[PDB]
Amino acid sequence: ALSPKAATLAERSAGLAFSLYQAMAKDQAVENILLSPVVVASSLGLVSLGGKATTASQAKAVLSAEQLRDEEVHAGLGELLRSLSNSTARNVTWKLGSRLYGPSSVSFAEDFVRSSKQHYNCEHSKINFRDKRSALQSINEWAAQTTDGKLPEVTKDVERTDGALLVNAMFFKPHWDEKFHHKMVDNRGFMVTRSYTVGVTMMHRTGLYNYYDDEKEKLQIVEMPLAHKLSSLIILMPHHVEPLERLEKLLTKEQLKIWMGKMQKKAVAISLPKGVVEVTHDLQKHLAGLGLTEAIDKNKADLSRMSGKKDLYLASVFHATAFEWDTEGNPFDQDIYGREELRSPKLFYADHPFIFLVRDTQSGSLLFIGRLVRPKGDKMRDE
Repeated sequence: ALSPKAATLAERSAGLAFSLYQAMAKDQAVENILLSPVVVASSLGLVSLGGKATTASQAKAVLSAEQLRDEEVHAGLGELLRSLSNSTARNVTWKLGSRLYGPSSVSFAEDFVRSSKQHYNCEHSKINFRDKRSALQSINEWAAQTTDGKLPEVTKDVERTDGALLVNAMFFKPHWDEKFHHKMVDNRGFMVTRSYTVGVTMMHRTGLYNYYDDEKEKLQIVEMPLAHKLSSLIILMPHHVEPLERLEKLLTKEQLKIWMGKMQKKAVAISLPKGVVEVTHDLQKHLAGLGLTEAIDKNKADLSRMSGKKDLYLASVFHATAFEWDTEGNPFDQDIYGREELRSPKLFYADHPFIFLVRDTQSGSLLFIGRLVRPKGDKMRDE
């Protein structure tokens, strides 16, 4: 179990992940979204640790932790990061690395290196943004080794080359509490829009799942428990093939609690696209929108506890994830559910954009929030 300081921080991390998700969903250029609330919260904790004056105090205000001591924030977020390598198969289904890249003309303070490694497992590296090809190669190779090739590239270009670059590289593969059969896969079309379909591999299974069909708001919700029921993946998909904007307006902490209170364990035939979804977000521009305004500006940032370099600021916060949808999970007794209990199931066919969350069962805290709009696959056109 988590301490009361970790529990209060976990609650704010979820509210923070909803705000970032909403801010990113408004951006027309954004297709898939993958955010890990606790990794986002740890990025703010690193700004608090390396900052001073309103630069550090704004980071604590975004985490609603102004009434907590600095040591309570760093130990509380550190506890939540280590509790993630416990609910999942640590270093098999969940890999995380955090690295701060400063220019070659910058030396990180020993005190900051010590404490950022202690609380956030943060790594530090000097980078030369002059040779742009070798700077991108260093970031990408570090992310590729962190995820063992699952995320081979974080970014193709670094826009702001005069500040600190925080990079978070992740690989997450939900391990189902009841596995899909490895041969229960086939080729299907996924409708990105009503006029654009891509070819995907879909995986299929029937089982007893918590489910709700909202006839008023026109969507289905299903809860898929992960290994040992320590967490679960919730999918919210509209009835029609449509942009997720309408359903994203309903996506609040209050409405999610109402929807989850209406879910009943029913027989459901679930079909999901199978594959790795690779998403990179530069969160720097959306962090200013939430209250972290000083850290992200060259002429306002005070990251002097991080380094004494003139005008050092947070240039980028890369949040890069390889999320793998696969059949693997725990085995189960087929004789227990058997016949009658599964003959006429509800059909949850994820062939069009949907929103998803990974929620800790014991604490109710969010591990992940995102949406699948464009799977990795072939655009269908007449030959």
